[PDB]
Amino acid sequence: SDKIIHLTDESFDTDVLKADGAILVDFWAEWCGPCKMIAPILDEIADEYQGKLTVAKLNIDQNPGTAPKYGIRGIPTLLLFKNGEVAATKVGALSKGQLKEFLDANLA
Repeated sequence: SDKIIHLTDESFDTDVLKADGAILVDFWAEWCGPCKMIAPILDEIADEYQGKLTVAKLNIDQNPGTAPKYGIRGIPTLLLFKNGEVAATKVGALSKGQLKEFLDANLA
């Protein structure tokens, strides 16, 4: 894309775990309606939170190894990582206004 990291199972450690800051990871799948709903909202957030965080997306079908490590069940699941460590968990779709509030509250 532009500002969004397209993660793989192989690239996850470097991209998320070794990253010096906050990474909002989206676990999602193409068949998942709610996941496709939040995709354009993630684009806006990627834009708007430039220099605060990076948005990263892991498709759980193309990359089946990573999500079991984080107990992911329902999708979309959004995980806020701060320097390799999960700080906050959001399961299910949510609006832009809601995502903003989730991020602002957990980024501090």
